[PDB]
Amino acid sequence: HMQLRLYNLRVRGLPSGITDGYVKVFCGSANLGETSVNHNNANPWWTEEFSHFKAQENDILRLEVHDEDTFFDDLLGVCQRQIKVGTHEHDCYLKEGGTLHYMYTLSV
Repeated sequence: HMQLRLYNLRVRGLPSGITDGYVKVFCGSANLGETSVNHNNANPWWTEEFSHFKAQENDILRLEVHDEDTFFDDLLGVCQRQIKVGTHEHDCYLKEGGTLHYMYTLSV
């Protein structure tokens, strides 16, 4: 078992009333959680970090960026990546436009 730390989530260029963004985080089949909604912000960053203490190399880190609304949330983009030991900076392109940038560390 290893520790995954997902952190430094930020997006630039979210749809624009203006996007109410949040991020969903999965590690393999574990739903690690979601950020809070960063309201009325095309370029949010989140303070949230996510850790999973049962991670293993090659697990699939999946990030979804959503736009929150009253009845239905809108999926803005999905990224999938096999996690590798060490610290990594990555970009995730959102189909609907915009880029989610994030870092992760897989350790132990």
